[PDB]
Amino acid sequence: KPRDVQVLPIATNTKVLRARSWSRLRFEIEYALERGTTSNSYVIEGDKTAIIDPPVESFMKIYLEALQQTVNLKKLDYVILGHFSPNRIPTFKALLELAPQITFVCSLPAAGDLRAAFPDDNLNILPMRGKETLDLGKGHVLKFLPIPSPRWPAGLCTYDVQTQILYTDKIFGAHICGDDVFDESFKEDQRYYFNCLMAPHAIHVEAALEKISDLQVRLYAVGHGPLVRTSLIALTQAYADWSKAQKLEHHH
Ligand SMILES: [Cl-]
Repeated sequence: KPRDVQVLPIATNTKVLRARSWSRLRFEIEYALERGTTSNSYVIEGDKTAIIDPPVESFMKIYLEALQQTVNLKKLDYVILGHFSPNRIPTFKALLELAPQITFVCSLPAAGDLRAAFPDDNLNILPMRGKETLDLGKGHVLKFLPIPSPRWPAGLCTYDVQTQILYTDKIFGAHICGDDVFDESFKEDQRYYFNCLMAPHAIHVEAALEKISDLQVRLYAVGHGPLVRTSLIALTQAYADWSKAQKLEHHH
């Protein structure tokens, strides 16, 4: 099948765009189960509009086409980044051209990287250190929880108090492409994902879990795979169990 974008309302004023691929994006171990992947981006429309996590260059064209069909790019206020990677730069560059008014919202360690990627541009950047919130209006107050780790110094979770959705980007996902938007049995895929991408940073995973533990969450709006709804509590417990196990191995 060809790559496409799946768009669906998920909450009040909230939609997901899942850019889908039935084959690996890279020749790397995280795709080695050969089940494809999705890259998930989100749109919250309050008084102000924010997008969360625009995908890599590979999905850029179909992403922007779908986004243009969903929102008026001249009405776009914020682009929130769950982390920073150079393979997203071309997507940011296209967004900037189409919506020159946008403000980038990121964890502090990403701010420098952004400005360097657009050196002869004057970027609007709003770094979030964890104290300040961002009000989109209509109740959509965003809380920011930086989860810096050696792998993702600018790792950031975002929580919408109105919908109780936590945007977790790399945390809690799975590399699997299917028709189902929401999470059942891709437990194997979530576990493999943890082992590929989370396990080497187990003490930081634990720190992240502690940070989010006081939140009332109805959905993990993850960066890859099905959105974690009903399996949220069980997956969170699994991440905790898998993390303490890894710590045993790490020591030897
Ligand atoms: Cl990062």
